[PDB]
Amino acid sequence: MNTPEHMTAVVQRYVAALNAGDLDGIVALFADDATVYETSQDRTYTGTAAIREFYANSLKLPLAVELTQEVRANRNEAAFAFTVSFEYQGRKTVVAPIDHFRFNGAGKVVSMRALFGEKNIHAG
Ligand SMILES: C[C@H](CCC(=O)O)[C@H]1CC[C@H]2[C@@H]3CC[C@@H]4C[C@H](O)CC[C@]4(C)[C@H]3C[C@H](O)[C@]12C
Repeated sequence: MNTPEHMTAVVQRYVAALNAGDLDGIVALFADDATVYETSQDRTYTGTAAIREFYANSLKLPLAVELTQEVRANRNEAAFAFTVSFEYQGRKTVVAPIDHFRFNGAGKVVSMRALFGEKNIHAG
């Protein structure tokens, strides 16, 4: 089962888990054979182990994450605008991505795509 209210809740849980460095909580949102794609290095992580390794690397620094607009959710997809704030290269940094989730019929994320460019990196 997969509704727009459920997909919105999942986006909220994802943001909350990033904020809490809750690695198990992040990975639990994904299907066993899900893909995560990140535009920065143009890499695709397929399946639980690769996804967990990606988020473990991504949590090495404490993250402050928040939605900056309403989630867009319909049928089997959700997209959202947000910020990730952290200390990097000795300065506070804010990255403003848009992510897209596709869900399977069971309400698990089967595909994730994260998109941000150089112009979406901001000093603190
Ligand atoms: C985890 C978020 C967002 C994940 C998502 O898009 O949903 C992303 C957004 C910005 C990303 C960081 C930007 C700077 C760094 C780039 C490195 O080469 C890998 C580690 C760092 C520290 C990255 C870690 C991680 O990948 C972040 C914090």
